[PDB]
Amino acid sequence: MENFQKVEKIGEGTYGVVYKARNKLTGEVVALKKIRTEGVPSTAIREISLLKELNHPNIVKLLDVIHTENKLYLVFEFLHQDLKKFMDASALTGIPLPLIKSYLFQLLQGLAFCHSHRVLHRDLKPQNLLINTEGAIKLADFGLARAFGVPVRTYTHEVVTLWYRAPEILLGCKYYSTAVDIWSLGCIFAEMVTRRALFPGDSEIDQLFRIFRTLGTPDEVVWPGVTSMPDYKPSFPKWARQDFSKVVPPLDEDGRSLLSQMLHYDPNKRISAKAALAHPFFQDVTKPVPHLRL
Ligand SMILES: NC(=O)c1cc([N+](=O)[O-])ccc1NCc1ccc(S(N)(=O)=O)cc1
Repeated sequence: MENFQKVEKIGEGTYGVVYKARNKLTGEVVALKKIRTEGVPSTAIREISLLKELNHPNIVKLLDVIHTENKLYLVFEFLHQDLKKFMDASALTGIPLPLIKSYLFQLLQGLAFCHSHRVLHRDLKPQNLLINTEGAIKLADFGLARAFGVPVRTYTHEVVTLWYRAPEILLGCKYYSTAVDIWSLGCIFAEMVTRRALFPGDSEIDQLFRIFRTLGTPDEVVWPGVTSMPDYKPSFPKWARQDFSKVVPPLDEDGRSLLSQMLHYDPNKRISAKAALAHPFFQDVTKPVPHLRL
């Protein structure tokens, strides 16, 4: 629209295409997301509108929600790179542990803030974690999932990544809790450390079984209530749990301890963002400057 100036097509997300754009009057450079199909549910507009007040240094700011011409555009603060691209760029050498720790700590502060305001992300992945030259990392798209359900293909035939999905979602639990975000962040923490996705499933059952093959097939002992979950099948193969020392080497025991608490099967036992911030792993946390080529 005439209020902007499409610089580039940042890409295509699970909701629609995103453009980098400049406000013609303010000169502000922003990310503009064109949301995907009828008359835009009023329920969704109120929900989304509430997110304009969810402001925190580690949350990508939602600047405006435009519902005009019966269309919905979300205007977000712009950051130049995402964690998926940074991890790929850092693949040869790996992201230094101090920076992995800083990013994890900042992401947990972001989740702690959102969760205390009863807002869930539900679809965290490296691509929606944005970084800047100052060493900051921010969570993008918080709250969009609620009042927008779970999609299999973005807006036009594009495979939804299941790699970071918590087991309770995969087993059909309808009532997601803040624990799903801690699970996703744990998967991302492991990926930053090993430089390979932890559970790269290519189907819902492949995702579940990859989790079971690593963490053991869950049972009533470790996860009370699991055998009564909607999609649980007594026929699931029974795999033994592997040791974390083989899962994310050469991460130290502080890191393995924290990761193990972020990947507990029982969402009720899984560590909260607030409690994770107090974990000994963060005793020596700092805020390094990443090497960014833009
Ligand atoms: N708020 C955002 O800034 C931003 C928003 C979305 N989004 O809504 O889907 C995606 C990436 C973003 N930044 C990271 C980003 C920006 C530009 C490139 S590009 N076009 O130079 O490759 C890549 C990644």
